[PDB]
Amino acid sequence: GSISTAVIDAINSGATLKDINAIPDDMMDDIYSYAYDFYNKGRIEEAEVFFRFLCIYDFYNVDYIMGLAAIYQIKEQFQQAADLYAVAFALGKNDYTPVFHTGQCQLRLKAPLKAKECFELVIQHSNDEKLKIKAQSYLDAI
Amino acid sequence: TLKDINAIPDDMMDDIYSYAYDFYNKGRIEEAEVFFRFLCIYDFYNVDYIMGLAAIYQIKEQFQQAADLYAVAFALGKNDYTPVFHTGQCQLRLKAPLKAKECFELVIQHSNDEKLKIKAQSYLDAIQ
Ligand SMILES: Fc1ccc(C2=NNC3=NCCN3C2)cc1F
Ligand SMILES: [Cl-]
Ligand SMILES: [Cl-]
Ligand SMILES: [Mg+2]
Repeated sequence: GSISTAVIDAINSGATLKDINAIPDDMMDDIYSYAYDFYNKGRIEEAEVFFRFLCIYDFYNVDYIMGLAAIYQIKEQFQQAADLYAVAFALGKNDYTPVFHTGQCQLRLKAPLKAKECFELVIQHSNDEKLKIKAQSYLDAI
Repeated sequence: TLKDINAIPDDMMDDIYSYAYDFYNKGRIEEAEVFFRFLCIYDFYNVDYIMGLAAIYQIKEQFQQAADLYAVAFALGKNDYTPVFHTGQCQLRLKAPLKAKECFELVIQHSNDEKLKIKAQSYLDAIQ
């Protein structure tokens, strides 16, 4: 998957496609928009390929990671989704949306203590009042 | 992964990790790097294996490579902010002090590791 690719790239430490500027920003932006065209039409399998392609080129991009994580959550691949949401959070320190979704995934993974920690982080640190209500509704049910 | 098919026994993998750390502690960086690369090929999803290779890259002043691995290590472990602390150090070396500040702030806001937070605060205090 995307994470294994990132680690292999790191182990081998060779020239990556991004390191050589193999695809310009404008083209990457276009491909990202195409990925969501597929996604928005329910063509989740094509969208997944396009987001995997984006994540091979530039894994450390919050927008690419969040798109792929969303697909895995929809497909009920909850551990892969949680792992990617956690990457997205590390890259995007100030957005607690990936932490909220990690909590949802942890609940489906039968890990309520991890989920509780996620939802509590949202309540204590997010400035998104609507996200906080949603996190509290999950907390109330745990 | 090779771990998924149990290609090497568990006890032998523990030995190899301990040998990797022995090389690391003795300053035998080239050998530790081989051993941590071996471990990460065997199980890319082992946070401690990733952290070891990331540490080697940081010592070698390959700061971006280290930060990239620390991001994966953080994600897999979810609740351990040690990789975030080391990323902050890497960002300082990469002349990205605002990114470093965000890393150290994240450690202090989320971590339950008091000794780690003391270290993070000492870096924050020094950031201009
Ligand atoms: F906690 C972390 C926060 C950011 C990063 C990062 N690593 N690598 C990286 N490449 C482009 C942006 N970016 C941030 C790693 C962490 F471990
Ligand atoms: Cl937020
Ligand atoms: Cl900066
Ligand atoms: Mg608040």
